[PDB]
Amino acid sequence: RTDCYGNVNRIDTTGASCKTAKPEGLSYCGVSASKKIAERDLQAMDRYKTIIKKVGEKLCVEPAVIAGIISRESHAGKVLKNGWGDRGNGFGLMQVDKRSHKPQGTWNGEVHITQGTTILINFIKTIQKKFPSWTKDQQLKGGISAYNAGAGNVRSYARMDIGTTHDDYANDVVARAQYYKQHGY
Ligand SMILES: CC(=O)N[C@@H]1[C@@H](O)[C@H](O[C@@H]2O[C@H](CO)[C@@H](O[C@@H]3O[C@H](CO)[C@@H](O)[C@H](O)[C@H]3NC(C)=O)[C@H](O)[C@H]2NC(C)=O)[C@@H](CO)O[C@H]1O
Repeated sequence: RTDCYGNVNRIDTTGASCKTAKPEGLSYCGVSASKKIAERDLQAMDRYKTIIKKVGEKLCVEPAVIAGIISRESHAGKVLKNGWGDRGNGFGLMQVDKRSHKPQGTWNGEVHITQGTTILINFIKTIQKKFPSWTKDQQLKGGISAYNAGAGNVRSYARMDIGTTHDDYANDVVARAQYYKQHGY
C-alpha cells in the first residue's frame, strides 16, 4: 500500500543542519528543529492532504515522505510565485527542476505531485541497484538524498547527504516526515 519502499520511522536521522534551521528562524538544530518546521507548515500542508495521500497510495510510497519533501522544497507553496521557486528553475510544491525535467500539470495538483513522486521513486530504484546490501529503509533514505543531488552523490550510507543542499537533505526530510507520520499522513 504505502510501504513498498521502506518505513520512515525506521530511518535513523540527524535532522536539520543548522544551515537549514537558522534561516528558518530557530535557535537550535537537529531532529527537533525539523519537526518544529514541519509543524509550522502543517496547516498549509493540510490543504493538500488528500492529494498527497492519494499519490502515496497510488505509487506505494509513504505520504509522509511526500509531505516531508514538500515542506522542505516549498513550505507547502508558501514560498512560491505562481508555482515557481525563487530562481525560476523549480516548479510546484515538490519543485521539479525544469532544467532536468519538463514540468507537468498545475503547480499544486495531482499531476505535479505524481511527477515529483515518480522522480523520487526512480531515484529509490537506482539506489536499490547501486547498494543491494543495504536495508530497504536505508535505500529509501539514499533515494531521498538523490532527489536533491542525483544518484552519483550517494556513494555511502553515512555521508550521503554531504553535497546536498545544506548537507542535510535526507536527514531533514526524514525527520519532517516522521512528524507528518504522527499527524496522519
Ligand atoms: C542549486 C540547487 O542546488 N538546485 C537544486 C536542484 O539541483 C534539485 O533538482 C534535482 O537536481 C538533480 C541534479 O540535477 C537532478 O539529478 C538528475 O536526475 C536525473 C533523474 O531524475 C538523472 O538522469 C540525472 O543524471 C541527474 N543529474 C545529475 C547531475 O546527477 C534531479 O533530477 C533534480 N530533482 C528534481 C526533483 O528535479 C532541486 C530539487 O531537490 O533542489 C534544488 O535545490
